[PDB]
Amino acid sequence: ANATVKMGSDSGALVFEPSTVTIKAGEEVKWVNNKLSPHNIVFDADGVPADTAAKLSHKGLLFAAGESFTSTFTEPGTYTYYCEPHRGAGMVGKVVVE
Amino acid sequence: ANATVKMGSDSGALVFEPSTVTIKAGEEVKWVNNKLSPHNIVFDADGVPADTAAKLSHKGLLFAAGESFTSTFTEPGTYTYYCEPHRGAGMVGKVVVE
Ligand SMILES: [Cu+2]
Ligand SMILES: [Cu+2]
Repeated sequence: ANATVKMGSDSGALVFEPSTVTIKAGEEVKWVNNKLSPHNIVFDADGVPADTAAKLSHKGLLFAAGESFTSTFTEPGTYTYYCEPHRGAGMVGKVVVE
Repeated sequence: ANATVKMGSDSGALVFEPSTVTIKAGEEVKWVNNKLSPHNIVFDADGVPADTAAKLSHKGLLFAAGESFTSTFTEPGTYTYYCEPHRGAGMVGKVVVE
């Protein structure tokens, strides 16, 4: 089903919650800015086509709570991503499209 | 309701079809690359906050048919936009959020 991922947990941690989501090809994932802004979504290119990873990324930073970004995943695969400003804190995620 | 806008008409014209869509605040619009690529979505900032217009834009160019971009409009207003490479051809659109 379509998935919603919180950027910054309710418990106040620099994480994507849930960190791993599984969807069906053709579905979308919406990231909603929650706590400890700012955040962004950058997909790494290992295991998936470099250009697809780029098209799925949203490099602009989100500041206000409730702001969101949506990406539609039409091709099956394992897409790992991260929040640039919080990479050191380990704010990483994964989307499995089947 | 959620709206889908074709970038490049079935009749083979450099236009957004439908050029004007009306949605309810909170809903989203999905632009799907159809014909005469490439295309992108850039919202102009007159009548709406400059930063909101930027957050709604998708500057990257789409080439393959079926590729898409999604933007969620949570704030009411009239958002006019255009396709950068086809501005001269008059490829412009409008989203009315109520
Ligand atoms: Cu972050
Ligand atoms: Cu165009």
